[PDB]
Formats: sequence, structure tokens, C-alpha cells
Amino acid sequence: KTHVQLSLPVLQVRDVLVRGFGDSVEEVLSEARQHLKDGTCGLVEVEKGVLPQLEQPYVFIKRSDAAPHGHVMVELVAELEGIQYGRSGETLGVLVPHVGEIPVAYRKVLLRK
Ligand SMILES: COC(=O)[C@H]1CCCC1=O
Repeated sequence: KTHVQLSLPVLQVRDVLVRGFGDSVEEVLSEARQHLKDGTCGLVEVEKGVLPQLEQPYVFIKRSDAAPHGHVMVELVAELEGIQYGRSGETLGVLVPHVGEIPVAYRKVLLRK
């Protein structure tokens, strides 16, 4: 399947134990996809002061279309020192590893895999 329905746990930035996926744009996109596939991926909603508390490169989910079965269609865009690799819509949040943090909510997405 080109798209996979996922329910992503929404985490508070201060709860996040593992604050990024790795050390290169290509590694963070790889790791983000593996965690999304393995159900070990969380989402942090981007507000004032969030991104400086997380590790670059960042992996964003961005809205890729204007929402089957409640699931917003999204794709991955990485960012490192103000340059983005990919082009998409509005940020739904920044992905991080999930290692058992308690979420505040769930974000239903259809991920272009
Ligand atoms: C069924 O596979 C999945 O869960 C997706 C996640 C991203 C890659 C993939 O195969």
C-alpha cells in the first residue's frame, strides 16, 4: 500500500526522552519511517519554544492534501539548519521516537509510505 492509516500519540515536548531520530537528514527520514512502520513514533505539536527543545535534523509531518476515514494525508519533510528536504503543506507536528511517554491525544494520519 502507498498509504498506511496511523494513530500517532501526541506527546508534550518536556516528556520526550529521545529528542530526534539521528544525525543526518537521510538518517532521520529513514528512522522516522521505520518507527512509523513499527508503531514506535510520537508527534509533538509545534508552538513557540518547542523546536529548540528538540534535536536537529527535525522530521515534520506536513498535510499533503485537503482526509479519508478521519485520517489527514501527510508526508515527511526533514529540516537541518533552516533547509527543508521535501516540499509539502502545513506542519501537523514534529516526529520523535516514542519510548512509552503518556500522550495527551492521538493524531489520525494517512502516511504516504
Ligand atoms: C505496513 O507498513 C507500515 O506500517 C508502513 C509504515 C511506513 C512504512 C510501512 O511499510
